[PDB]
Amino acid sequence: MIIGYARVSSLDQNLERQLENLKTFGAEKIFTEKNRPILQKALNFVRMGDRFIVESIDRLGRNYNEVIHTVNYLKDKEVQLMITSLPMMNEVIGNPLLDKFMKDLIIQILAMVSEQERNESKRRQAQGIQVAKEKGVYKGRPLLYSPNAKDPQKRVIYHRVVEMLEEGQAISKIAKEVNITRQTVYRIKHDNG
Amino acid sequence: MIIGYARVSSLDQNLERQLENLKTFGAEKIFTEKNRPILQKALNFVRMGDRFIVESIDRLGRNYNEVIHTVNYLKDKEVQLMITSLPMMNEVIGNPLLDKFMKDLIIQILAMVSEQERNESKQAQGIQVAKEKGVYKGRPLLYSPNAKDPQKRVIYHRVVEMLEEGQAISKIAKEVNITRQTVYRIKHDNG
Amino acid sequence: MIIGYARVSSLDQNLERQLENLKTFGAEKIFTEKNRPILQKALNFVRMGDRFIVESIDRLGRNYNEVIHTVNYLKDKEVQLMITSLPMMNEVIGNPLLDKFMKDLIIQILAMVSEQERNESKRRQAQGIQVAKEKGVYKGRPLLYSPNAKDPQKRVIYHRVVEMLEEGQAISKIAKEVNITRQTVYRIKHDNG
Amino acid sequence: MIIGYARVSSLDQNLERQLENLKTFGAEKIFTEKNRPILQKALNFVRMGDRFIVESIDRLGRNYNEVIHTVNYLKDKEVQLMITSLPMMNEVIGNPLLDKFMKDLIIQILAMVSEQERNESKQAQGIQVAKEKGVYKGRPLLYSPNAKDPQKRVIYHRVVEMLEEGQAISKIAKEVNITRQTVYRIKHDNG
DNA sequence: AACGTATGATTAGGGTGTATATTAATTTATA
DNA sequence: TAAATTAATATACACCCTAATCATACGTTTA
DNA sequence: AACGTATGATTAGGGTGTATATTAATTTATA
DNA sequence: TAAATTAATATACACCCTAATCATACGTTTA
Repeated sequence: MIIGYARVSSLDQNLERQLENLKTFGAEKIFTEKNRPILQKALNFVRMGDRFIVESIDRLGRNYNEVIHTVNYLKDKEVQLMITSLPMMNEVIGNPLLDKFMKDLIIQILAMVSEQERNESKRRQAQGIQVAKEKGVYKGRPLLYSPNAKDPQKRVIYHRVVEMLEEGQAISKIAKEVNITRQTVYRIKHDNG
Repeated sequence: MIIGYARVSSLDQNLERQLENLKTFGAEKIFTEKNRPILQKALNFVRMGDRFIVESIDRLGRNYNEVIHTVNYLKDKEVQLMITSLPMMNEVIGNPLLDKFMKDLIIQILAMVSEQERNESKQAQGIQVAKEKGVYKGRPLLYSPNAKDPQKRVIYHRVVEMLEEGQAISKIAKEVNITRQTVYRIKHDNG
Repeated sequence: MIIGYARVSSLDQNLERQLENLKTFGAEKIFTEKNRPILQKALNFVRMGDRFIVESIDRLGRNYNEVIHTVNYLKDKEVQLMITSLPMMNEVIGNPLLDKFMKDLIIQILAMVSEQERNESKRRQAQGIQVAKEKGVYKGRPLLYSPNAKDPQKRVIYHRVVEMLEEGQAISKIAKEVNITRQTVYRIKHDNG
Repeated sequence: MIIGYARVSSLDQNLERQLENLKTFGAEKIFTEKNRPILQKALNFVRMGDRFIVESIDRLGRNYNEVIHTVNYLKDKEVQLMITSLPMMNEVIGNPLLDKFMKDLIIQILAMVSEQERNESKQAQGIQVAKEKGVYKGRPLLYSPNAKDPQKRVIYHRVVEMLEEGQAISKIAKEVNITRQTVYRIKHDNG
């Protein structure tokens, strides 16, 4: 049993035409939406063997995700899905594959879209990083002990290290006195000049 | 003639694999994107009878509306479109009648999604017919040439200069005591 | 009528002795504190002509400020105040004029004390400033436009001024362009080197 | 012999006025404080029979207990004490019986006030018989020699050094990323 | 018009104290 | 553990110092 | 013992995006 | 005034980059 479903788009307020359209494709019974509850009602009405007709994909849901649900539904209840606006929906519909086909493809595409958004986050991040990484921004860790250094205290330490170098102290002593690695002290040394 | 087209996603930098996968589907000749000009080149290369292969919808355009253009292009030049991840496309392929259909469908689905994502984040284009055709509403730019306080003006410029100089956002912000979000704003706006 | 008032100090818990002591000076009726409400009671009891006896100043209040109140009270109701611990206290109040006296002096002193704490604030402050002012710390206003300068933006401005100087632009133009005084620009000039 | 003693209060820097104000009461010889050593000097100068003049109680000591000492001293050496802002004292100094009395009284009043102000703010002296005669309670000094983290030790010292060098508190704080109160703590503790 | 140079006011960057509610680190009582 | 106890920190309130700047003005020299 | 010099791990100072509740500044509707 | 509307700011959440440092070890040279 052929079933239609219409719902006036706020940009396309005409109804009647839409209706006629539907019948023009066989719509025997037609639900009309005044949350879209009617829709659900219609979907519950149809069953294996019937054909559900609508003018355009978007009439199957307020957002893509929902469309998926809708289509899925029909797919399981094994109801033919027919969409008016599609050129040649007519000659093709008679193809043994087209149904299963159209249904799946729609789902796919759509899903391939959601998991594009669920990553819009990182994507733009990774996108930005890369751009930067190209500009030569990421430069590892900056000196932890040296003037300018973030933490003012380390600045103090840095200086004392130096002072202790001019004072001619011994590396080992410097290290222990400032709780630093020898290597590090050396770095401060061959760095000072 | 089977033709592939690859372009490394910033999140998926591997290339080689992508390549092989293309060949795995028949790609004889393969164009690689290093604006996406290569793409346009590949599209011009193909012609009635060939098959254009790609890994995923998005490789056909930076934004959906471009994809539409792409797909539409192929549809008219009558080139088979094949997407590595919507494998079933394989079937219908080879029956000139159904091929159109797919494209046609692919289009509608996308064209639709182009709203559900376009009617959500509403806009630096309304500042060319409201501020360039009258007087703009809301607070005025604090940092930009013209700006009331001359010093801000100076700052604005330095921000820019530092952008061309390719400096990092964070550094700019701190150097000018501004928010990143603001520097951003100065960025998008410059153009 | 001679009236005494006792209240055991937590450091001096003996009572009885204190009592005797009071009587030893004439206490006919004696109030004993077990907020110090009894005290207020006793104070209300006395009247012009009576003598209020206590062992020590502090028995007149929980803090100096209160003692003042107490004493002031007695002074107005014209009640003789006597304090035991004072050497020659009798020899003293055996004169009628040494009453007015003691009362006033106490008040004075005490007041001259509160008005010492009332300023303990500014005192230590002014005290500290001075020390510093001596150490040569206070150094006026530091440069507003120059590298290092507090506000990063002005730092930016400073530089641009310079740049515009090397670029050989004119003072006046610099000034207007950076919303600064000529004098100031000159300062930046006659400074750079 | 009438003797005065002046010392400019940091809140009342005028000197000269204070001086005359002393002479206005008879001050023949006047000692001026530039620890208060002059004061002690003046006190040693006076002899039974003389009168010691000062503007206000507080000029007799840095803290109350010292005043007591001062007053007591004068009381024994039998020197008249006369305080400028408690003018009514003049009415009586003549007679030595009322003189003692006043002092005696002045003492009690003060001795008293010495509690109402001593039993309120409850101490860097209990760290010489608890931490220098056992083990100290509470958190350990974070900045001080001995301190666990060696770097902290280094900082501590620099704070000190900067104190002797006579630097300003605020600067010290910022330079060592410490709180002012903390720097204070290091100050009072040093000695 | 810019430049060069003054002069009295206002000022922003720096200072001096004090005090309280929190969050550390330790030793020392319970349960 | 759960106290008890003392160090730091984070914040506020209150108000002090003083050379840079600002606002101004006024001859003189460059455009 | 220090010095001189390596080598693999961990890391702290720097980065990249995004998003929300507030507090600015303006123009533009009311009442 | 009271909206309405757009700029900045102040903060958080999420997670990426990478040369200094740390921890280590191991011959060699100074005390």
